Amino acid sequence: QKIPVKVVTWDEIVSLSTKLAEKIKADEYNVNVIVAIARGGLVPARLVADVLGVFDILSIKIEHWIETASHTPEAKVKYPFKVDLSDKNVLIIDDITDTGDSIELARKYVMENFRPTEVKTATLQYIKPAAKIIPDYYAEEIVSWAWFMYPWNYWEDEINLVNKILIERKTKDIDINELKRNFVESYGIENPPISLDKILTEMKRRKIV
Amino acid sequence: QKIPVKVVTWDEIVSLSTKLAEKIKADEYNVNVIVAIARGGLVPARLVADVLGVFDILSIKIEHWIETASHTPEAKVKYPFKVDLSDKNVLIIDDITDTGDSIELARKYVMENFRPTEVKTATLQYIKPAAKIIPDYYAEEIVSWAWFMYPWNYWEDEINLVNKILIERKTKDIDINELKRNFVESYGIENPPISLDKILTEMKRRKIV
Ligand SMILES: Nc1ncnc2c1ncn2[C@@H]1O[C@H](COP(=O)(O)O)[C@@H](O)[C@H]1O
Ligand SMILES: Nc1ncnc2c1ncn2[C@@H]1O[C@H](COP(=O)(O)O)[C@@H](O)[C@H]1O
Repeated sequence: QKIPVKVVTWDEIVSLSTKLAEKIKADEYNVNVIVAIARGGLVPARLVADVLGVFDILSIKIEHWIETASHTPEAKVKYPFKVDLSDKNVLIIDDITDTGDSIELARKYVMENFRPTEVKTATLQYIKPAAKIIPDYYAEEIVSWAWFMYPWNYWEDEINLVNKILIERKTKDIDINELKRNFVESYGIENPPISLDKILTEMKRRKIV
Repeated sequence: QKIPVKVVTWDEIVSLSTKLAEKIKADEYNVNVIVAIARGGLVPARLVADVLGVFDILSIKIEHWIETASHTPEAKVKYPFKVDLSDKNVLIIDDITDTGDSIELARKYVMENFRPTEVKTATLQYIKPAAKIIPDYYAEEIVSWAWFMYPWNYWEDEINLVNKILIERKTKDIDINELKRNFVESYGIENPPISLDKILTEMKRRKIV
């Protein structure tokens, strides 16, 4: 019931993305086109592009589905489309490789539908114990699984982290102090980036509570 | 020869994106799909999506061309594609509306090729004196033109700001000191986010110097 959670700051993001870009520079892979995996790869993609000097960024939206009986995970491109990337070197970027299902799909999808000269993959982080596929480049290796709460994800993650606590209440009333307490107890965050009261207001607006 | 330049921080970006999202909430425009304009709108798009709770983000790459004799500006979609967005409300996002050429193209392109039920435009900033087109939503109105140096653009902008000084030199100069001095004199930046020596090394790697 405890989930190890790490709050990632903008500075750490900048540091990771820059470190990622440096590895690509040092490998002298000449990138013409970045394909960001939406939504997680949008920010890292922009930052890496700034460091490497890439002007062409495209994105594909990859969904993550779980079959509720079998619990089978499946990644899936939504709003799929084709463009002609022949004669381009492509770099695919995402935030973090966990199982590697997303980058595996992205690579396969790009090879088949964009037809680049060459394709490489890159993520800010990479979880060694969990990854079936390892990205060509990564800034930081993670040897112990944890949920990484990125600065572009603060609202969404907190909304979910709060909901995982609320769905075990046993009282259709919501006590905020109890909530804050459980947040510290379950996740180890005493000062969430977004105050839990704002989260609750937004959860109501979204009809989650 | 002096260019007014404002260095925008991550916190200001967060503040702007959140303020932008709040306007959209208050207007009760129910967004199904965000179309980010690459590259400038990628980050703001992600952040606004986090605040509003939007899961579907697509992007289109808009280029900005100038004809060198006539000086005619033209915005252009690169790697154009079509997807079916019928029955969706779309929000198009970019960093800043200057002339409004980009959002005008984006809106026209999205209406014609994605065919959404409805399309609105949004930028973090909006320059009143320059904009032919005004976005449906903006976080901050600017009444006096300035170059906004965004945190996802620090390398690129500094590379250009340095180049604009170097292309008036004297004789293949070096000296990180005169450069730094001119930077302060021309732009008013005493501490660039990226150190100028860092920029120079990267300029050589890119064969700009
Ligand atoms: N440990 C984690 N922390 C934060 N985000 C994650 C984590 N694992 C997976 N994700 C998200 O899930 C997506 C898919 O990762 P994967 O399991 O490699 O397909 C990534 O793009 C991340 O946005
Ligand atoms: N004053 C400015 N500061 C920073 N970026 C700008 C500025 N004006 C234009 N841009 C960039 O140029 C693009 C086109 O703006 P527009 O002139 O409205 O077509 C925007 O997406 C910005 O990324």
